[PDB]
Amino acid sequence: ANLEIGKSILAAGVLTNYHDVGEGQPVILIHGSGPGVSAYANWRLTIPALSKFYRVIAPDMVGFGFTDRPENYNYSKDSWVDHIIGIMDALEIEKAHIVGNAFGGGLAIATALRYSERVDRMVLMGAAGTRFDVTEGLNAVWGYTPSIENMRNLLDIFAYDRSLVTDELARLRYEASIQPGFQESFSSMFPEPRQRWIDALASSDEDIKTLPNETLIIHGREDQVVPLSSSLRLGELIDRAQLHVFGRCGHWTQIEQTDRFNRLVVEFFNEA
Amino acid sequence: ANLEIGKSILAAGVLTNYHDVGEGQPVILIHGSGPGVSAYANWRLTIPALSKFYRVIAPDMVGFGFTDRPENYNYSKDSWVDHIIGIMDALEIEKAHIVGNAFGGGLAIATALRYSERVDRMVLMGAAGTRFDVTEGLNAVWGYTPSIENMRNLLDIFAYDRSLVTDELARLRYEASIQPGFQESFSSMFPEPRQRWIDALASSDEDIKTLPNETLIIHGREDQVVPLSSSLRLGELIDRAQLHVFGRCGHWTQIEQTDRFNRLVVEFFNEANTPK
Repeated sequence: ANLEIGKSILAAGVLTNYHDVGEGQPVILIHGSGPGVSAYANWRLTIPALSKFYRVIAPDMVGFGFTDRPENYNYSKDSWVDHIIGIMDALEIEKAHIVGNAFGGGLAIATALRYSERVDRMVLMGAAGTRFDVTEGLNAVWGYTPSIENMRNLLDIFAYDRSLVTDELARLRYEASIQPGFQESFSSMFPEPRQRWIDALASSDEDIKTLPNETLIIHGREDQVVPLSSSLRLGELIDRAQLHVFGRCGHWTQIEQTDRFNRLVVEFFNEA
Repeated sequence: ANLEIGKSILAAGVLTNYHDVGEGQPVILIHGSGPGVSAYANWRLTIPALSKFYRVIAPDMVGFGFTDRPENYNYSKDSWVDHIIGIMDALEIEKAHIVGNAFGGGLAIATALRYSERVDRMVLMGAAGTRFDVTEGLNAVWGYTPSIENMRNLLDIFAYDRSLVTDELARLRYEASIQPGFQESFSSMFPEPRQRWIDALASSDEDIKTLPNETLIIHGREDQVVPLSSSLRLGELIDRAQLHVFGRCGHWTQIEQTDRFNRLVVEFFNEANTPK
């Protein structure tokens, strides 16, 4: 809410809220797509680890954080990728590493396919970008409805160690879900039948086998939203890829496994 | 030869050739089971990264390196686990992290099951321990016959990037396989019908599900000897485990992805460090 709000810049036509920390090689973080989500809520623990050696760019995708929600915006993969390229052009960033969490991972893969010249290394965490049967969990996430109780439960789905889902955490995230116009745009994106959306965010197997990017796929064994089976698949499709699965870990690999995650990612990028 | 030959000690009643470098928390490196294999040959590129923070123990399992090959020894999973334990008792090592390579990962799992109080953290690299249909590769390896050509192909099977398999290496490991008594004992361990050995070396799904050890499972996607599918099973069975898979990499993960491999393994054992 407070620190979830960073800088403002006109990207690809929309006023975008984002974070720009660190200097050097650019690294873009794309948050997932849950109610109340934001660049900062998804990456406040990761950013510090990377800004010690990189310039971390963590924006709020069109209609998600505190980024404007255009009066008649048509949300789609292409739109979101146009937004990502918008932000990169506004900041005059030619090539950058991309870290995508689920919804963000799908976008990352989509972006690496359509704008190869702007993407270097990729980090896909419980990423989207490949078809998989909608899970009860994902359905819960996209089907969210404002309510401290619904949020808490929702958060339970993401974590493996429910112990991390504290009342305070539940309240705070809930508050964000009911920010001015947040639920509005959110409940308008992945309505009732959902398999469609996952398929719309995915990239064909053929295409993906094209990706020449050095890639790190991270997934929690017990991920309840995005099935492990989905990353194992990307581990097959992508050529220059590494696959790392955490045990006793939910979807938010970067939270439940902050240390291991930041260590793997930072080292992964240091290779370049 | 030469460098592969190190210290000598009596463990479980058998002269064992082994390497002991570094100091502090102990880590035991258990080699694979290819012809000519030795602890040093398998870990010479891993020892340097480890020796800076741990006491590295790299022994030659009975009948594999320059360790004595008894005149009637009955090579079996239990007999080997007992050798490991023997090695540990000899060096007066109570508990230790273990890194197993295939055949070694199998022995590592067995050890952690039979001597839970002697094993801390594990690193199973393209490890055995679960059943899996024998592969043309594992077959080509256990069915090896002395010959520079034969070795070159054996190595091509182990590697993703054949550019690593140079004539020199093939010639050196060939000479390693034809050391007095080496081939004689190798060829008498995994005869024609081999599915047996994989099964005997493995551990029940039940038992594996029991292991409480923090575990790091590593494997090469293009592994031609032990199928990636095996590690995935281990990743399902072992509770406190991580699974790391390298793309564009053969069986010897520690050789084709050295730096990547050494970092995960050193960093992994570091997580078990408590202050003062």
